[PDB]
Amino acid sequence: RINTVRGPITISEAGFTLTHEHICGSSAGFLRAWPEFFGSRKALAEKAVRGLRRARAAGVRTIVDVSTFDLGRDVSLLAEVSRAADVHIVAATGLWLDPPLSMRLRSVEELTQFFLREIQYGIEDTGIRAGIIKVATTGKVTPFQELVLRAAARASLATGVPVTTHTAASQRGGEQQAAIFESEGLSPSRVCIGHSDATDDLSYLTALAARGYLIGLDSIPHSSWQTRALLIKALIDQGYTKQILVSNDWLFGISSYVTNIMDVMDSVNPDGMAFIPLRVIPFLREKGIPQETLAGITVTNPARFLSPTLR
Amino acid sequence: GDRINTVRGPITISEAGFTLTHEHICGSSAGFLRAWPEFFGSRKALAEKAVRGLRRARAAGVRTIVDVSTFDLGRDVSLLAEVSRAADVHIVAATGLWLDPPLSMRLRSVEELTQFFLREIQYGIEDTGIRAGIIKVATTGKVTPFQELVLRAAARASLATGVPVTTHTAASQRGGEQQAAIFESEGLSPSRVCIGHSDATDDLSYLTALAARGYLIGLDSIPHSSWQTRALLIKALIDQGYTKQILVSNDWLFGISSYVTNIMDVMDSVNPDGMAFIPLRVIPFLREKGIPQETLAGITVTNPARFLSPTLR
Ligand SMILES: C[As](C)(=O)[O-]
Ligand SMILES: C[As](C)(=O)[O-]
Ligand SMILES: [Zn+2]
Ligand SMILES: [Zn+2]
Ligand SMILES: [Zn+2]
Ligand SMILES: [Zn+2]
Repeated sequence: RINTVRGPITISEAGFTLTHEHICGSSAGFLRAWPEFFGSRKALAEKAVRGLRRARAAGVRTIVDVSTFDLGRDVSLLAEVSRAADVHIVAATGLWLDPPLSMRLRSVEELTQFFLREIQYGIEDTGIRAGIIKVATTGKVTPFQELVLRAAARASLATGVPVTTHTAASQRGGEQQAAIFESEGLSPSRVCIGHSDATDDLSYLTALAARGYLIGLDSIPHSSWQTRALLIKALIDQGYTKQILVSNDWLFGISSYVTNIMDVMDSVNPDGMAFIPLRVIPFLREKGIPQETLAGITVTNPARFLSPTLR
Repeated sequence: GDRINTVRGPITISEAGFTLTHEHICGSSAGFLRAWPEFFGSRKALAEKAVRGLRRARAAGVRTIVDVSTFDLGRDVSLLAEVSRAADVHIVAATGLWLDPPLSMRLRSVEELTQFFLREIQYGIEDTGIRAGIIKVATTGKVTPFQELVLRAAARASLATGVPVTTHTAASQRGGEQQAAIFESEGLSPSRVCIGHSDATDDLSYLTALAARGYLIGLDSIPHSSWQTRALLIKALIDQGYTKQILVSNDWLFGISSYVTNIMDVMDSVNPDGMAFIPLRVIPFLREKGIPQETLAGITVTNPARFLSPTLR
């Protein structure tokens, strides 16, 4: 079973799953302290419901919201929009790139307890449990980020829940993440190295895939997008279809960036979270990729990844 | 004009009584108490500790505390309301920003920040209806560009609503002089501003010069030191004729996550009196050095009341 914001589901219920998405990119406490920044909480929720309904009509059945504490995750909002759009949402623990002081000063042992409580007990007082652990690094990995990665590995080893990462692919950041995870005894099959579509260095991706890591080609419309999409085909052609995860990395509201960035983004990708099913899938089909392989990438791979496993 | 917002609603300035103008229920980070209450043992344990502590402060004469925890210090106004009601002590809540703004704050303009502070003063904090009665700002050494936006936004909010501004400084950096310059460039009256953490210095020339301009001087961290040296600064400002410019506090807290683990237990074994330190240890010390009872009531009652009353607009 996979934990979602509406409770547990069987792996067969997950269906076509976008593995790296956000309802809202924000900061801890921000949505509740200043909802007017998004027009209103209601306006944000309604936009997300329409957006999720549009993705559902394009075949999407589940999204993984990889918003951590410090991205302002509001699981109550996730549960509301999930119920109204009839789209499953898996919530995340972990930490991204904006930890406040109360996180930054914690030891690896303390961070492990925090990630564990969000997986095993629930997020805040909601009873909603995280189904994935999201971490992020820059450069060669800062000392704090190393603590985060180790705590994520320890939480994953105790629960079977997978780890997914933010990298700078241009700096081949997955290599240092992989080294830390393997030092902790974490199986690569529990790890998605994310934002991997932001490089043209195929040798970097193939080597990670050959070690058993999942490759998150998760930011396709942030681009040319066809060039990014072709990395999918390249990994298929090398026989690493089982290692591929695809997503949009879209959002319905953003406060952790310049004002009005959401409008720019929406104008550049009007499909929003429907961009993968509406544009990328047809493109890959037009390039000769068969249905069975596209369904394995978008249904089978996410199911294997999210299903809690210690084998 | 004569009413101030507290976490239990509007009150008249007569009810504030003995007021500690820089305190905290909990020193934390946005969202942190709600996401990780076990860090404090539990939310209930933290509330109970605050209630026990505030009740000793009430016994010793405290009627009002100003919790200057901002959004980014993890202010939880619902917690403040719960402990204020159970301890039966007035708590004034703060808006503003301290030293740990998240990206969603750090990327905002002065106009946006002004709107945020105005929302917390004029409409309420989150969905609680509880309005802030003071604006808390913080700078480090030289004001950074973002801190200057925060100070201007604070000045603009203060001028639109009349609520005062209270600052965090490094007094060993004379931080108040650069904060004052910004505030005055915005047309903000020094009588609306408390330059806080001013007891951490020995530079009486710095303190007296700010007082002479009409600023409130926040001698707000007495028990953090010897404390006697810090307390004697109150007397020094009295002796120079600036009784009406002094504000005294403990800058205490009942839980702390914005520091290394176990700092709370060390602070508590150092100052067992908590927020009762001012009324219990410092007030008799000053009277012992010969300061009239009436001067001390002016400092602990009249000075905060004039400070907190929304003034001008
Ligand atoms: C741009 As992101 C790290 O919020 O997916
Ligand atoms: C508790 As503080 C560091 O604003 O004095
Ligand atoms: Zn990312
Ligand atoms: Zn993302
Ligand atoms: Zn301070
Ligand atoms: Zn303080």
